[PDB]
Amino acid sequence: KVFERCELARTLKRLGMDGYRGISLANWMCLAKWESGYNTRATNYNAGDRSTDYGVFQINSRYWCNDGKTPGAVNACHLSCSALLQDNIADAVACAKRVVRDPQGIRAWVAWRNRCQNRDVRQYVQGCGV
Ligand code: NA
Repeated sequence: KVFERCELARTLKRLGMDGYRGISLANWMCLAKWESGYNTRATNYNAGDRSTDYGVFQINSRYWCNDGKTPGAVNACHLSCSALLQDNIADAVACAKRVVRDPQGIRAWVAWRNRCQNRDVRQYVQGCGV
């Protein structure tokens, strides 16, 4: 499913992402935007290390979900990577919450540093009523 901007914003709020571990909703929106373009079925194979990024937040199979084909991988979210490709983003959110409970927080995603950190991210949630 390709979410509309404000549709996703309101969905994330309902799922308790606003301010989760100090991360504002606009930051999560900035992250989803750059990681997948708000697309839940987005996948990206990293030929360099044999891992794959899954879903709206592009969560990596090496540590977060299990896809069976990633060498020496772990499954911290305790989910099949397929759960991160559903239209219902509940599981992806629960896993994103797990990721940020690690010390790096939102910084775990390199894209967030590149496109969101120290930027005016208000644009991602404006007019959405959140
Ligand atoms: Na994993």
